[PDB]
Amino acid sequence: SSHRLALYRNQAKSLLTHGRITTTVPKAKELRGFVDHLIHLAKRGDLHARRLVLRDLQDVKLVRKLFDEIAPRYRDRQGGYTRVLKLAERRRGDGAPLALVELVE
Repeated sequence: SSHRLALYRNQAKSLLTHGRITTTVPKAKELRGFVDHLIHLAKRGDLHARRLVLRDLQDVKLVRKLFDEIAPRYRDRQGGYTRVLKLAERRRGDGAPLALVELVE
């Protein structure tokens, strides 16, 4: 719950900064949904959207980036802003299969 959102926020930060992230397949799916959700509000780009995005992402510089940088770039697409690609690689320990998450473009 609060543990998940903390993760999402951490993952989304790195994703918007470097452009890609790698995690487990499940965590990758959950993340893609969270980010698509944030970009949607950024595209709606209003007083209330900016409020909800910040409450979700506890980082101003990023919320700022989303609205005036990432959002404009996806004004043509209407969803599926994030791409998830399953790897042939599995993490060490449990062997859970990995997946690479990145912004479509």
